[PDB]
Order: sequence, then C-alpha cells, then structure tokens
Amino acid sequence: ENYLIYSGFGTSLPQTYTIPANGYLIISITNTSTGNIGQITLTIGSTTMTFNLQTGENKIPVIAGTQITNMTLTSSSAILIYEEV
Repeated sequence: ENYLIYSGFGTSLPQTYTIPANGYLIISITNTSTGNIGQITLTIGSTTMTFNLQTGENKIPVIAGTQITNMTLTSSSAILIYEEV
C-alpha cells in the first residue's frame, strides 16, 4: 500500500511533511536528464539525516513520525513523495 505525501514541481518543498508509518519513503524525481539531482533532509526524534537524491526512485527506510524538513534540487523537476507501508 502506497500512501501519498506530496506531488509537485520545482526545486524545493512548500512545507514540511510527516511520514505516517513505518516503511519505505519513496522520492521519485523526474526531469529530462538523469543522475544526481539534489538533497533531502529528514528528522526523527533527536536525529537529523541528509541524503543524496538522484533522478528516478530514491528509497529510504523510515519510522513513523519522521519529518521531511527540506529538499533542494539543482534543476526543476517533477517531485513525487509517497511511502510504501
């Protein structure tokens, strides 16, 4: 089951998001190129994590209540964020 978190466009996120369950966070970044495309930052409790993003699917194990606090892309893209639970 795939829970939609965000769908949009550009190079960053308009708000922070809460991941609702344990599972895999999927960040699908699509654009007319391939390869490295930016960064995402997640926070859970007292831990902050920073991850490299590539085009296509980026999969990150996450626990319930993890926050997506920032994403920064190097070129405008379609951005789809959902969680496999």
